[PDB]
Amino acid sequence: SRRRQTGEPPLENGLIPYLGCALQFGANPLEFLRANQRKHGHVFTCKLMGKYVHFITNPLSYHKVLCHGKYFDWKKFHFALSAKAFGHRSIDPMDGNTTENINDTFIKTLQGHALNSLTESMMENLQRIMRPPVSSNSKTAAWVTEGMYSFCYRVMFEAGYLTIFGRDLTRRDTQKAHILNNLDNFKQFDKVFPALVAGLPIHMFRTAHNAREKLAESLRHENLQKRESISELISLRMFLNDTLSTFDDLEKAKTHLVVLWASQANTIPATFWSLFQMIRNPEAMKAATEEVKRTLENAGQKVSLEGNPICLSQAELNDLPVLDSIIKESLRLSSASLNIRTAKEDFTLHLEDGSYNIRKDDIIALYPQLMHLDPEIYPDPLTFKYDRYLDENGKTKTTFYCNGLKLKYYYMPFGSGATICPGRLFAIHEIKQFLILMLSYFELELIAKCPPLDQSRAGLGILPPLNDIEFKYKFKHHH
Amino acid sequence: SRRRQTGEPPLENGLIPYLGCALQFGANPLEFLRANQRKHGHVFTCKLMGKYVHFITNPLSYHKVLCHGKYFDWKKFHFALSAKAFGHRSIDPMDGNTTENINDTFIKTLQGHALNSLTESMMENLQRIMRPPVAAWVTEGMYSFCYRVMFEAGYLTIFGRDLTRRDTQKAHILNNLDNFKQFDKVFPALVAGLPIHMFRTAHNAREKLAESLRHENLQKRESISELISLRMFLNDTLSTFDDLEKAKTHLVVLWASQANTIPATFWSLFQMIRNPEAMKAATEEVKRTLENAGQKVSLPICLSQAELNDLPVLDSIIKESLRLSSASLNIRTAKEDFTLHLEDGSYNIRKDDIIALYPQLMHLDPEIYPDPLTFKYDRYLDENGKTKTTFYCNGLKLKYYYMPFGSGATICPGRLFAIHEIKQFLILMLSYFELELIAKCPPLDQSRAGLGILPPLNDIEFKYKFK
Ligand code: HEM
Ligand code: HEM
Ligand SMILES: CC(C)CCC[C@@H](C)[C@H]1CC[C@H]2[C@@H]3C(=O)C=C4C[C@@H](O)CC[C@]4(C)[C@H]3CC[C@]12C
Ligand SMILES: CC(C)CCC[C@@H](C)[C@H]1CC[C@H]2[C@@H]3C(=O)C=C4C[C@@H](O)CC[C@]4(C)[C@H]3CC[C@]12C
Repeated sequence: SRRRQTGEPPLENGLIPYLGCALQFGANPLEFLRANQRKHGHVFTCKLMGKYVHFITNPLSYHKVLCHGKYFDWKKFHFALSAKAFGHRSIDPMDGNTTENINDTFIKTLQGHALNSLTESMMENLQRIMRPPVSSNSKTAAWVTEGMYSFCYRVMFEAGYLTIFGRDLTRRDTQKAHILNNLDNFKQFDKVFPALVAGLPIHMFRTAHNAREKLAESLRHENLQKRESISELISLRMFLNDTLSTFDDLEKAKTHLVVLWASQANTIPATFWSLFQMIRNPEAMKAATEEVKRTLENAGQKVSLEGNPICLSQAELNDLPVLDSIIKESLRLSSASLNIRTAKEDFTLHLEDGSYNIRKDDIIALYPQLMHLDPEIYPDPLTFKYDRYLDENGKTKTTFYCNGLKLKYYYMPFGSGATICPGRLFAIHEIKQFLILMLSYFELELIAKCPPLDQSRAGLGILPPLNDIEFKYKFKHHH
Repeated sequence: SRRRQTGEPPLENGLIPYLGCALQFGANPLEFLRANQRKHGHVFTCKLMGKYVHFITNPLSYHKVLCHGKYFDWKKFHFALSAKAFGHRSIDPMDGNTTENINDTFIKTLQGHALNSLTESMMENLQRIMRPPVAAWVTEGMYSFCYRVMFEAGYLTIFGRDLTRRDTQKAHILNNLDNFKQFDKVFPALVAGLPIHMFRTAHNAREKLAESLRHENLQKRESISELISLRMFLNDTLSTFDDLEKAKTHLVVLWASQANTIPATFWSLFQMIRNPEAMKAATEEVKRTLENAGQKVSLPICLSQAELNDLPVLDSIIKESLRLSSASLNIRTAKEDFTLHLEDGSYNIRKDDIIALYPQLMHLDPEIYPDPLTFKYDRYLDENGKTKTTFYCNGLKLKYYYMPFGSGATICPGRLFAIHEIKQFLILMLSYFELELIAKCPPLDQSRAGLGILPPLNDIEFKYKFK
């Protein structure tokens, strides 16, 4: 059994399978980490996910781990997690199944030119999905009540699925069927994801296991080749699977399920929280409505449920500081990411207050929700302030302080440094696009107090609400 | 990682913290083990509770692990579990903090003469609690009712009574009860190796319980069980435990005496009232025994040891209740690498591996117990109305067919006392109250899979009125 040696952080006893475990027995991961801070100070070690994880919780020390460092491996743990949760052989190029640099693939196809086409495609897809079936106005005249999470889930999943994996236009009559099946199968697989990253076998979850494998079946190359308007990301990944890997057909299908998960698992809860917080807070709703109305006015874009679609420029979509602030403030409150790297050798990590001996293969982790909810940095941290990331000029605020010192890293739901989401710009675009179309197509009302976060997914990104909340919507801008 | 070697059972990949985990993600421990049985056959290995656990699921092979064997250590895992969950240094005499043989201590003080005085004391304590204060219906949750009655009675029987301040004892009892609920709630997690400081309320509850069981506080009490009196003595003369650790050893015994008894009592009561035929048979049996014993009920019943034991209808109701609700893990640890020879196969076992039975698989086997999910109150009654002991698997008569208390060396030392206390409770319920449900049968809560008698996922309400 492991014993603390001199210079190593305080070592907590106990085995924690995963961060969101045991909520039914009264666990609370945020409060658990905060209790460890009070007990041990800003650095402490836990046995978590079968590793020894050093938590660095001083915001002033984040820069020392988020920089590139000779002793940091920022891919090892993620590679192992993917192989384990999705079921494929090692994608670590050291293990010889592939020579692809996947970071390079993502950056090339989610940023730059590729981001522009993705963004246009998402906007077309969102409009096809959110617009009512071309029929009488009486069909869409009344208020409709639905769970908001459930609504966001189906719109964003379908739009995101078709944007990333293209569309099958050979059989249009059955695509509602296939999408609903894919949607249901993804819900069932993602449900058990916290357990899978803990090392629990997917065999323990029969329906989830079946769902994962049916999803993989739909993403076999033979099936993707039937589709049109496929993202450059998946086109390239198909090509690099074929030319740079020795993966079998199923494993190639699994690599696309990985990307499906990556594109959906955070975006869906992010969209929910942004919509909810916007509707819940009258000032936010008012500010967002005016910003979007003005942008569409200035861009000469008419809103209609049928006919001409909205086409915004890349600058018009990016220069939406009120929507940006609403999204950032929604993620500040809901984000529960683990930012990780693995010690390449024994070394001493030099931080703000102290220096700490780290062993080879130990994990050095940040849990930035601790910073996001820190009242020293964000006064009234549990309050949604739609303008929290707006300065006096109504532009995006970038000045935040801890102990009077200006923070470089103050907002981290996408990570930072090398450990950062390559899809972040596309994510912000798709949420903005969703919000724009919601404000433009619908009148919107709640029926609802703010649900707590579901911490069973602690470490996996944006936390969903513990329970859905009902809202009502009604189409506007009819003929 | 571990690789399955030649001759070893099929090895399931993955890591299972504890058997009742991940229910919120759709896990089902019983169906998981059954699925593995279909997939792999009667023997398979899982990484469970940080060990490599070989499940032996053939009822015809149980006898080969329930015998004393050169390679079976049947104490190591339990010792390690107690230290972890309750917080004390090793009680393994090999580790040098005690020379007590705790198994001997329990047998000496829970069986024989000691059993007779425990049983007499439990009846007095139950009657003290259940009697009317010195004509309305009361509606209550049945589990909640069984909990408070059996906890109080069992606590006072095992740990005695503080008679110096009678005026505050209901307050002290209610605090102990609340604290025990909060501690026991997280028990499944603790046996997985999760730290108790992950559960602030439960941690505080465990230590407040320990505080009340310090020797200084036990010495204030009277009519203490011989079990706790001897345990106190052996703490002092045979161990080098500190005061807190000595208190924790008594908390261990409090848990042992309560955590299975309470759910057992709920199920026996619930199944008896729910099933008219069972209620009629139990009522007639108790009536006849009390009449033949010259015992009249009123606002002290003194049954002989023979009179309490010879209650086959009540015995059958309790057995059939535990057959349905029991989720025990019967465990031993391999002392060395060896080949285990079972009915159909031989399997290589590594030193420090666990060899496990999960008897719920047998209890709910339709080959052994036809219509296994139906409560049949007379399932353990033969044609003569005596306790039935003849059960078959593939036509072969089973030695081990009813295992909620374990079997062999790995058997609950309090089992006889346990059956007495549930019988006494049922006797008093039938004798003192009119009883009505307000209720379809709750499913079992499998979060406690491995820990004994599973409670219902939800309580059910019932009414009771003093006769
Ligand atoms: C609100 C939406 C999203 C949030 C909060 C989010 C958050 C994250 C976080 C925290 C990581 C891990 C960063 C690290 O510590 O290394 C990550 C990785 C990743 N994300 Fe996102 N993400 C979002 C949307 C998307 C979208 C729409 C895509 C579309 C393809 C995407 C693709 C990825 C990929 C491919 C990785 C792994 C990169 C690698 O391992 O090289 N994400 N995301
Ligand atoms: C329905 C009631 C009860 C059930 C179902 C039950 C069940 C069990 C089971 C399955 C074991 C583990 C046996 C093994 O596999 O090694 C056990 C151990 C034990 N039980 Fe019980 N029990 C019950 C009542 C009691 C009561 C009332 C006491 C009172 C003191 C008690 C004291 C113990 C002790 C001390 C051990 C550990 C023995 C040792 O480690 O040497 N039990 N029980
Ligand atoms: C098969 C290959 C072509 C692709 C492999 C890419 C794998 C390694 C990438 C793709 C998406 C990535 C996850 C992600 O999107 C978000 C988070 C949130 C953060 O809090 C914890 C890490 C986590 C779960 C990432 C883990 C690594 C993943 C699975
Ligand atoms: C401190 C010492 C004086 C006493 C130590 C005794 C410890 C080792 C004894 C006392 C009570 C025993 C538990 C028990 O009652 C019932 C079960 C159910 C079974 O399904 C799994 C094992 C389990 C949890 C036993 C584990 C070992 C325990 C804690």
